[PDB]
Amino acid sequence: SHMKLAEALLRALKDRGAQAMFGIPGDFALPFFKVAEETQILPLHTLSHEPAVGFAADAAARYSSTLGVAAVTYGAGAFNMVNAVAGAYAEKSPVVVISGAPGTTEGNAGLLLHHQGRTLDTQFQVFKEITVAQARLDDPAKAPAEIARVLGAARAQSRPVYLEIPRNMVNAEVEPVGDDPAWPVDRDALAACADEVLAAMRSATSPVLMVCVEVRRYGLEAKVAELAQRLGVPVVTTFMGRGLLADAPTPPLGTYIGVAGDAEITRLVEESDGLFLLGAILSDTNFAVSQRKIDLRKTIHAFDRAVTLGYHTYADIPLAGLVDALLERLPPSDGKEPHAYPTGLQADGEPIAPMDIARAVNDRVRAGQEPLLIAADMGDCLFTAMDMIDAGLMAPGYYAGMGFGVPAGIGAQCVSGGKRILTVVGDGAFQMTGWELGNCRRLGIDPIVILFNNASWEMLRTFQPESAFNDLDDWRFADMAAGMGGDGVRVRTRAELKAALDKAFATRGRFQLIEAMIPRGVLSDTLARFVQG
Amino acid sequence: HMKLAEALLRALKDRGAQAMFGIPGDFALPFFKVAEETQILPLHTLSHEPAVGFAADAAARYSSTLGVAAVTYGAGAFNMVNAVAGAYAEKSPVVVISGAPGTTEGNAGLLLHHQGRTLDTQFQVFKEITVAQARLDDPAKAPAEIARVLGAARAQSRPVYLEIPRNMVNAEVEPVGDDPAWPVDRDALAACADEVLAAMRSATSPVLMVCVEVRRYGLEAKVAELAQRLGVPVVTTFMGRGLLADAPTPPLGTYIGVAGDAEITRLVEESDGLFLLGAILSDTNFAVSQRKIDLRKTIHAFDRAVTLGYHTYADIPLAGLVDALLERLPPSEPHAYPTGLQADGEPIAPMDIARAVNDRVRAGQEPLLIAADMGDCLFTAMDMIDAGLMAPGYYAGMGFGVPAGIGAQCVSGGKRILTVVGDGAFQMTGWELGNCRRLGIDPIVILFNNASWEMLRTFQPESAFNDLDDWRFADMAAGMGGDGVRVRTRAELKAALDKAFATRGRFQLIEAMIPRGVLSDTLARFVQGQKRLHA
Amino acid sequence: SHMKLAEALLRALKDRGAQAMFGIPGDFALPFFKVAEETQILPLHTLSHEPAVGFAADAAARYSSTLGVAAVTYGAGAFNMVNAVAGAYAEKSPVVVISGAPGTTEGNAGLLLHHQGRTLDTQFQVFKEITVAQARLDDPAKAPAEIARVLGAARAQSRPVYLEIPRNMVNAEVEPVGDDPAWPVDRDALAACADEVLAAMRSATSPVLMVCVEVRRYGLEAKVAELAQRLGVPVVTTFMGRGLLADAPTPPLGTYIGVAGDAEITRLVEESDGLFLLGAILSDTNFAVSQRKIDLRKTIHAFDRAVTLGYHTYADIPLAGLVDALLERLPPSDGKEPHAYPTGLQADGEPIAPMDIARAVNDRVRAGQEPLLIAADMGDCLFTAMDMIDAGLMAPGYYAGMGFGVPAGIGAQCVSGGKRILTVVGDGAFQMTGWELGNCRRLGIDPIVILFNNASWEMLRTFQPESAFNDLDDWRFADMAAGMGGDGVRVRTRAELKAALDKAFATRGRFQLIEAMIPRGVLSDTLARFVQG
Ligand SMILES: Cc1ncc(Cc2csc(CCOP(=O)(O)OP(=O)(O)O)c2C)c(N)n1
Ligand SMILES: Cc1ncc(Cc2csc(CCOP(=O)(O)OP(=O)(O)O)c2C)c(N)n1
Ligand SMILES: Cc1ncc(Cc2csc(CCOP(=O)(O)OP(=O)(O)O)c2C)c(N)n1
Ligand SMILES: O=C(O)C(=O)CCCc1ccccc1
Ligand SMILES: O=C(O)C(=O)CCCc1ccccc1
Ligand SMILES: O=C(O)C(=O)CCCc1ccccc1
Ligand SMILES: O=C(O)C(=O)CCCc1ccccc1
Ligand SMILES: O=C(O)C(=O)CCCc1ccccc1
Ligand SMILES: O=C(O)C(=O)CCCc1ccccc1
Ligand SMILES: [Mg+2]
Ligand SMILES: [Mg+2]
Ligand SMILES: [Mg+2]
Repeated sequence: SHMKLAEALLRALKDRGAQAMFGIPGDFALPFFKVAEETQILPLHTLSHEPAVGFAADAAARYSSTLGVAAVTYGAGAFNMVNAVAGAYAEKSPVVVISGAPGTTEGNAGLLLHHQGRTLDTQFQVFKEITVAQARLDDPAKAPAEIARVLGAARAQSRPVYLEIPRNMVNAEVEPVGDDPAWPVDRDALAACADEVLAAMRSATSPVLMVCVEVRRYGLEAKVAELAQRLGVPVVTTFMGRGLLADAPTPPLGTYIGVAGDAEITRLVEESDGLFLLGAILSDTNFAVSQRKIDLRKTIHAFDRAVTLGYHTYADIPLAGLVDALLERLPPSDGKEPHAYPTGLQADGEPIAPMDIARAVNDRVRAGQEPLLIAADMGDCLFTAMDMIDAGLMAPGYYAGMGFGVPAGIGAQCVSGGKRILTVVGDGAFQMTGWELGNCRRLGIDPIVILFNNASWEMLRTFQPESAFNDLDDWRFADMAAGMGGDGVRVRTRAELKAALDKAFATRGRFQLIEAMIPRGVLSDTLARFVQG
Repeated sequence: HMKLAEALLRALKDRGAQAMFGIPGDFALPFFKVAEETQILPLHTLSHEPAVGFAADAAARYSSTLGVAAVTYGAGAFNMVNAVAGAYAEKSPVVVISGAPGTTEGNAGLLLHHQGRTLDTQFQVFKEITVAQARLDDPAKAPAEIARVLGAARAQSRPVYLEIPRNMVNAEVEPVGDDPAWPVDRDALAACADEVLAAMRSATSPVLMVCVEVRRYGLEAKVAELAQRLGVPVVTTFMGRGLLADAPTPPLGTYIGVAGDAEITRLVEESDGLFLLGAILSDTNFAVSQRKIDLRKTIHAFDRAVTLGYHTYADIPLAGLVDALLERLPPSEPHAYPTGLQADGEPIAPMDIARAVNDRVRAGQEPLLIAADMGDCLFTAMDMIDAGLMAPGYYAGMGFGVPAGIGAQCVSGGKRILTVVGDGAFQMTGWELGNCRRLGIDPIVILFNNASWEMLRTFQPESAFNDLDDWRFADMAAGMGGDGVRVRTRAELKAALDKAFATRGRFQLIEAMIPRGVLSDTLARFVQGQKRLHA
Repeated sequence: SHMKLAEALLRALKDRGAQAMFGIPGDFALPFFKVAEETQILPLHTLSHEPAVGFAADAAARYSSTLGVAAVTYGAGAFNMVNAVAGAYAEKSPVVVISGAPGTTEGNAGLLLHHQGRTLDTQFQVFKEITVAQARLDDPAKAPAEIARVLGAARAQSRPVYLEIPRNMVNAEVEPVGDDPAWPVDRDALAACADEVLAAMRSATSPVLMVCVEVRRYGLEAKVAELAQRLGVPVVTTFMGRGLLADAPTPPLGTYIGVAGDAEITRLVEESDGLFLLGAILSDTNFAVSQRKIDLRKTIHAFDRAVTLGYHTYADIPLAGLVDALLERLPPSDGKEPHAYPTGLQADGEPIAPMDIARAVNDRVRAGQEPLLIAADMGDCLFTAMDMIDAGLMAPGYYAGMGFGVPAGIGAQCVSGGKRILTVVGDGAFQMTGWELGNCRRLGIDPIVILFNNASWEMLRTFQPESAFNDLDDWRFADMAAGMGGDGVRVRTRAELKAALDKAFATRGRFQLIEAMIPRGVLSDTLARFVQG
């Protein structure tokens, strides 16, 4: 039994948990989008600009701890997604990039083809720098094995992969795609590693379990919550890891942000003699903000299929394998006070400050509203989100690339089964990708978006306030919402903010944009310290 | 300031280099002129480039320092790729210095003799067989580049490549300073040593297995001391034959699995504390099976790393680990050598040669360092008493033997070298002996002549191509300035060896006629083991 | 119908004209040598050291204008042939390098394998720098096509190629090797090129046809002799091209060597307004010796499948295609005096000088002896050979790598069908590879070798006479000849030289080594000028 290549790929993706395919077509990709649309194997969602295709697919992958799918056309499409994919690579999100391409017999007539780079292979070379595996599906006989190998790499390494499909191969007959190639694990090495880790955590006086991205990438949040419970150790997330263990009976104590975070959490972390960095990205965003210099060599670090502690490394140790191995050595368990969330918004005629937004959101939850998953862009919106009650959070906490927010909220809500997403984004970032909200009506989603409008690239002003180029105009985003099919309202007072948030939650059917005017110079408590240090 | 070429020679001497082996060519004449005129390093010329590399390799192994091989562009350098690949494989810091076109040559629309596809082709090839490279085409950066490159050769103990454009030889530069420092984390080192020491003390039958890095980094005395303080026996790998030759308590023997002494093999393979010190994990050192060694259960220190208990400590120099272990330790039945050569009218077998050599040592002769080529000559040397031994026990490239013996004796301050080599290998590089007179050396060379590539016959006896002609090597010795004698009986063998040892001034070639089909038991069992492995 | 891979390769080589296979085995190459020996598809000739395997195969390829074959083992064998292959690449000789290698399943047991470089692929990477095409025959299904592609490249480009054969693939079943892939030629471009070339040669007042290596590499000597005849133009060879058109009714006028060659030939060449460089290597050895600077841009240059003239280039123009195209535009023809050969040896008690050797050889030919093909090493032996009457000549006239001589003479005589080869070589070069003569008895050849013994690397002394490292000992090569199965005689007087040469020609059955003692400082007329300028 054979099937068409494109159909075999779509089915292989669905078999691996992909829930949708985001994309923007082009002539080279038309045959492929046709198969996607007509077969309906994966729900096809189009967007306006490719960066959003990349971010939405990344968000979908983060939301479901599975493969995200982003389909584009040759050159103009793919090169326009390099930044979003570089970001997914950095934050370990398995985005499957599928690009259309000239057919295997094209480009031999002495003519250059629209969308090609210096050579026809230039695009492939560029994507090799931002993906962990690649394949040009130009040989039907090899396609099934290549798809399995590439998709297998994305799942094992939890990073983007690249598939280039010559258009004349879309309907080529192939055999069904088999299973991912297996990645061997030495059981004796895993046993030794787990034994050493457990002994180190057990000998520490003040052990701390610090969770980061891989914990959700490999679907280990529940097991890790159980591990901490069994070890009797507190859990704190890294900055990038904000949003992890949101459903654990015992939530993490808080998020470590060094001099910019809660003093007690910072103290617990930096003075720990048993700091277990579980699935952590060793980024400046997660650790350069330390008050006391943190000797990374004295921590236990599990990441990228390896575990390092005691100045040595155990290679080929999958995080899931380690977590299971530790749980197997721990009997079931037969507590520090968590960092308090800002609450008590004063809904009066006073101006809006970032913390007021955090209080407004937290107050509704405390009043009975089930928290919403939060999608944050990079800016003070993210540093503010750090003080918000969430049902998970996705943000570019390491790559720090702006534009992520609105498209991520869109991608997440496309696969959320009816659950609304709360998006926080600044005016700078909204000018980049907030416009994608114009697609909500067709996609059938109604995210609530809180836009922090300080008519400025404020994070940059804070870094270098003397400069004038960080000044932005006052765009009337709420006024422009209607043009995009959503409900927009500009709020200037804390009372208007509270009222706005209430109506947005009471109004489904279309995206709700709450444009919160914030004076320049007014920051979140977290961001101030992050720079004031 | 000083001339770039002189600055490099002084930098080499500063690091212990003792000589410069080489063959000139037009692109290298200016460099060879500086070397000859400054006399910073004695300049020894040979006949063919493979020998230049082998000799430089041997000198480096002999003094645990840098070896120096100078050649000309293309025809010189490419002809040394094999010797350098072998030095890389066997961790010998050979500094390859090649002449090259001047920085302003090759721009008149003409291809230059000796160039590869492009002028940079040679450089690209050498990147594959060296750990560091530099084209000294900028006087201002030359001192620092020389320091970086020579520093890498010392730290990694592997060959490096220096390409010197002709017009830069006499360019003015500042003196060369010290090697860049390779930082070592003291906390990591302490933890590494603590784990290793604990593992060795926990074992009921610990074994110290020494290999090349032990000599490369000048650690033989310290390792011998280490074995004594730990109270553990020392055995060498096949490649490591010759190590700890003058230790108060020499190694018990050399591990060769099914091909070596059964007691040594049992000790190694049954050990629950096998410490592979500076060991190359090659098929030659370990595939000689018997009982599969789980390498993951050993302690392996090699290439500036230490692996045990399924994990690795990076950036841990072997020397640092040995010193760290000694700092944690308070001060605190050898395999017999075959003897009794029967000086009679029977034919000569490989073992008879080992008995002849060993009998002399037991009679009072201080052992000589042995230089061996690849062939049954090496497997036979495993049973000889030596004052050290150098052989291509891993790379296994033929031609190493004679040139290595020559290179070693050039830097041995008077000590004579014994070389063992087969007829096949001698046909490749034995001719370099014609350089002995000019070099002022007189090595003793025992040529195993069976008119055959016998090791290959053993692997595939049905083939006719392993049958070689009978070359009269002893008869050709005079033409090269040496004394040769062909021997066929054990009695002639004994007489020739005594005569050779009692005759200085000219190399002594003893051509021992060994019958085809006659091979050392070690080689026979080695090959039989290999055949079953790949069955 | 299928056959074993090794057998298919050997047959593919024979189908392309290969006449023998030179090699030295090793364990990784044993299975392959077994097939070669037992099938006898290609006569198998072994040598002592790999450099000779490379040189002999190169010489065989030059001798028959076909593929040469050199078989070695992994690492120790192959890396030992890099220099000879670099030389074949430089002088455009299609040497097929076949190396044994570990089987496809070896090297996965945690152990390094004897003969490997840094990695198992290190050797392959190195050979890519000195060959025009490569293939590891590790896939039976692809092997036939890969062999055809690689062998096809060697023949089209006339340069070495590399084939790596994992030992477990030697007897793998494969389909027979098909034809070489075709290399397209634009007929309109060839027509335009030929028309322009013909017009330029026709408009020149003093046109000259200068032949070089490609003329024999592509078997065009006879057609090129006819072309010169039809154009009515004199032919001169480049230095590298010495030996070309040896059988043409009208031999070339001589060999161009600038200030070091004949003044009249140098004048004709450098003052030519129609200099056609046919198949020429633009090397310093061929043109840096010019008295008057030669503006290469004003010549017509056909080489590497292209033709350049009038400041422009015609790509993809095969030399054979151009020669045929020119002949097609020239009607059959319905003469300058050649450079005279040195003759009249005075066979007395005087000492030997290089020119005396040239006179001795030339005198026997003039007296009735059919000239012999000459194999020359690099040294004054080559500069002397420039004045010898030959039936072709092979020498490293561009790469200039020593060691070429004896092995080249050996390789050539192995495929010469009984014709003896005359080899000229210096003491320096003989110390490197002259020992290969010990194989003559088993190979069944009896070359005549004239060894120029000046106990010195004289060419280098001439370049820098103040140095002492160019001094060599006096090796008794004639005395060592017997040990190698040949007849050696040392000659010191011109009378002994003449006598020696006569006996050597009268003695077949074993190689004849005539060791001619030459005082240091005594050079060929050609070499002196080559430096004295
Ligand atoms: C794609 C990209 N281009 C530029 C930048 C550099 C940047 C980091 S933060 C910032 C200003 C963001 O202004 P915004 O109004 O969105 O939020 P806020 O600072 O709180 O006022 C910029 C331009 C990044 N990170 N990504
Ligand atoms: C440069 C190179 N080319 C080929 C080979 C392959 C080989 C390994 S063993 C052997 C035969 C050696 O014959 P020899 O007479 O020297 O000693 P013996 O076997 O005891 O009779 C060959 C050709 C190697 N290792 N290196
Ligand atoms: C493989 C290689 N290594 C070094 C060199 C450099 C060289 C070019 S010419 C020469 C001296 C040759 O002495 P020979 O006795 O053979 O003939 P003659 O000069 O007339 O006395 C050398 C060393 C080359 N070209 N190739
Ligand atoms: O579809 C796309 O991606 C395009 O940009 C269309 C560009 C127009 C176009 C140019 C050349 C051939 C076919 C179409
Ligand atoms: O990957 C990120 O963006 C993070 O902040 C880690 C938490 C991700 C996340 C948690 C819960 C639901 C969806 C996503
Ligand atoms: O010295 C060497 O290495 C040689 O090969 C000499 C080749 C002769 C030579 C050719 C072109 C320029 C200069 C010299
Ligand atoms: O490197 C080799 O070839 C070995 O066999 C290891 C021992 C080397 C060696 C020991 C003693 C003196 C000189 C050299
Ligand atoms: O045959 C060759 O090329 C050799 O060098 C033989 C080296 C000895 C050898 C080592 C490891 C496995 C099998 C044999
Ligand atoms: O390729 C070379 O070495 C040359 O000198 C060109 C002539 C080659 C050559 C001519 C005649 C018979 C055999 C070979
Ligand atoms: Mg802003
Ligand atoms: Mg032999
Ligand atoms: Mg000479």
